[PDB]
Amino acid sequence: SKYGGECSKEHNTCTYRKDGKDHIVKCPSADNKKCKTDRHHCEYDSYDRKVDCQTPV
Ligand SMILES: [Cl-]
Ligand SMILES: [Cl-]
Ligand SMILES: [Cl-]
Repeated sequence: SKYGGECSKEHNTCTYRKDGKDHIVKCPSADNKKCKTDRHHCEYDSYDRKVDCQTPV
């Protein structure tokens, strides 16, 4: 369902692993989902069709 990776603060992207490959998707521009901290964990949720670059911990 959920595919994990790390985000780029400079580019506001999430690079996630799926099917043995890395995929780079823009993070949201929303304040509490964008990449605020370089290399923060991020997730692509394939069920909900959404990205978050401020995943909880
Ligand atoms: Cl790859
Ligand atoms: Cl915007
Ligand atoms: Cl806020």
